[PDB]
Amino acid sequence: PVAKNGQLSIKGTQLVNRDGKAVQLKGISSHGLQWYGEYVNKDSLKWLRDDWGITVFRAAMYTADGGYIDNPSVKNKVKEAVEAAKELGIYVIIDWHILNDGNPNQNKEKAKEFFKEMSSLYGNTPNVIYEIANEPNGDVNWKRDIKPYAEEVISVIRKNDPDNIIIVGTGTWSQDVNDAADDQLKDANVMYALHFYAGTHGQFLRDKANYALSKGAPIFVTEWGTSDASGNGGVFLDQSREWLKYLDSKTISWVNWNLSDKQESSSALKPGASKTGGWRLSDLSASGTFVRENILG
Repeated sequence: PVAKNGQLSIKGTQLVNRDGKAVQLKGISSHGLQWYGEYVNKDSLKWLRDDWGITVFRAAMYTADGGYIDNPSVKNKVKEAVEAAKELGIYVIIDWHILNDGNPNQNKEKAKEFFKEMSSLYGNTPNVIYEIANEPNGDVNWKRDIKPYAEEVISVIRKNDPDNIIIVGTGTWSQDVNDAADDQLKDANVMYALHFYAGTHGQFLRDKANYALSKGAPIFVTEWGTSDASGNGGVFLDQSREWLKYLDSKTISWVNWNLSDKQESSSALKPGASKTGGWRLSDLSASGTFVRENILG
């Protein structure tokens, strides 16, 4: 809804629009663009905007696993997704989707080059949200590994884009927002990622988030699923409601994982569902049906 909200900014912990009103963005993430980028096009995004009401779309560009590092032509899919979002007036998250490569320092030079290119192209576009490191994991912690990565990537972005929102992943697959909160970045327009799976993470993770907010650290849910953390194991609707009620209570934006026909509980679509949208309810999974309901409201 950027044609409505325009330039985003941060008031305290609260994401606000260009009028200065609080906004809660809701949407869905691609699966890895090198495998399911076939579902990410102007058509499908327009159908998501119109039929699901998404106000944000996430372009999950894996670095490892046949992603950008081995095949950088996938960056054309991210550009495709950003141009679709500009046409359609929705926010787009450019997600440098580290995972197997758990320390963001591992692909740091390529990250900085990639974000220099994206910020250069899209830096004066209000649609764009940068996610610089999906899920730091392994022996990887905030003060030692992630913050100093973040500073370097943020300096390069800010040369081209002084004001769009940058979201920074946190330790333990973006759970340890408490540690970021203890040693925050100075950037005015920075938020910290939190990720949960309704089948796995309960109150300890909410506690961490409330603690981070209490320190003034903004939180954005760039990825959450209705399944357990493997992305499979069925759909946990009661826990997913509990979690969404918690995010509503703090007005926290969220993006569900994932838009694809991957045969696991967390995929939104059944196999055979159109790459260009127009899905009926009977074309959506249990998870997709629930998610679309909650994006609509």
